Amino acid sequence: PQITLWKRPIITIKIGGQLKDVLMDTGADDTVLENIDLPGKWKPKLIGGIGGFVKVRQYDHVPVEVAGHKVTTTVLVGPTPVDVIGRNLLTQIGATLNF
Amino acid sequence: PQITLWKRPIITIKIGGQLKDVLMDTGADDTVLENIDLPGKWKPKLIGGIGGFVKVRQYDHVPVEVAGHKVTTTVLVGPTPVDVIGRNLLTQIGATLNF
Ligand SMILES: CC(C)CN(C[C@@H](O)[C@H](Cc1ccccc1)NC(=O)O[C@H]1CCOC1)S(=O)(=O)c1ccc(N)cc1
Repeated sequence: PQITLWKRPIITIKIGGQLKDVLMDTGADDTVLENIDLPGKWKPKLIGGIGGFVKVRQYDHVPVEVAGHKVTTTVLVGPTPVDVIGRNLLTQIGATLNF
Repeated sequence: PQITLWKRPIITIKIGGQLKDVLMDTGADDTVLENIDLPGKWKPKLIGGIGGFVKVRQYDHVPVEVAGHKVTTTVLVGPTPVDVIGRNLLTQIGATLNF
């Protein structure tokens, strides 16, 4: 699809078997959600946001389905006001910003 | 133009007689810039992100030029570590996401 930006660009994806509404965020290097149930171990990651740097959990090789594509990707879990999918995943689905 | 997202989409904008490099950010509701002195009255606003709330000044009808288009736009000014243009300005220049 070609999405205009008058509204927030929210899509529904599947992650670790659960449907989650996520904001498509070109200004985010990474994909981060608050308090989703993902199995297995993780490693600490420090990410920078507008308010400073925040520690999150990093989960690798997570199966996700986005706009019809089934991929595995890195997913961060931590105290974000918005669940976002960032360029790491947007690149996996071939997304572009056009103007 | 069509921009893939493997790189951060950084464009220059002219504003307040200066040239600034800004991230084209579909995740930001509104443009926010750190180091800039804009003239006239403004209203205080809080914006929410990773790392909590950030206090900004909202300036309205600011002349800017971006991607070759001159418009007036809302600009938030406050201590972001990364300057971004948000959906308010991306819509003024007809930017879309495509996947
Ligand atoms: C939905 C969110 C997170 C909104 N922000 C936009 C995001 O694009 C934000 C842009 C940014 C990049 C680098 C450092 C600082 C900020 N990236 C971000 O946090 O990336 C993290 C999360 C995962 O990857 C890394 S915002 O900056 O809080 C914001 C909020 C309101 C306005 N009007 C403008 C900006």
